[PDB]
Amino acid sequence: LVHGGPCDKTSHPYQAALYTSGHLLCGGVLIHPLWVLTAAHCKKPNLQVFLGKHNLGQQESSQEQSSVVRAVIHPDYDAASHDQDIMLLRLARPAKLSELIQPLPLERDCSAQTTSCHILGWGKTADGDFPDTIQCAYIHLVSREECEHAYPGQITQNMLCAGDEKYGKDSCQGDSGGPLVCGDHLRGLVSWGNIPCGSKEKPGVYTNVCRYTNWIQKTIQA
Repeated sequence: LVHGGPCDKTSHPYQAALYTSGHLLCGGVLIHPLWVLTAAHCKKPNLQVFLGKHNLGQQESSQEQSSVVRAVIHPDYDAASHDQDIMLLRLARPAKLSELIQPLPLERDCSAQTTSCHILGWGKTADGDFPDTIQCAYIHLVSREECEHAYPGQITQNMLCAGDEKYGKDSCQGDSGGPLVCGDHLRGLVSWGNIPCGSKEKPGVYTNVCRYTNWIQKTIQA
């Protein structure tokens, strides 16, 4: 993510790192000891999940690694439009919760009043490189009508937009599937956005997690 800075060590216990072939692919969000939520476009064979991470290159006492035994892509995911960009990853064993590994509760209210949010991830930073330390930035939700104005014909009710008019703080490549946290609830998942990354003019676009309460509950409880 661009124009942010390193997160506080204790402030992101729900952040997941998704790896393939030993390298970062995407972010994700622990929402249940057995399940990580992420973007459908992060689907690849052989996903590996790391919980409790802060610095990717360090072997950290708090980290847990888990293979993914099932990846449930939303049935209505449309890769071409990025609509319904959400997927559930079943962990091979329940995460062992701690101060540094905790689920994040979902925002169930699509009309929730908190409009200032945090985004987090190990995606590309403003220098064009990938960071070792997880990055954080504070941004603000943008109305449907304003975001539709930025991306005509491309925004659905399953998307939520957020950005920063002053510095352009924004998610970027490698942040997909990571969390947009508003009022200490999961409000969105990093999905897509402008090229170059940077939200001064066009906001970042996030999967609208409040729309997926029923499917998530059904999938976890099966």
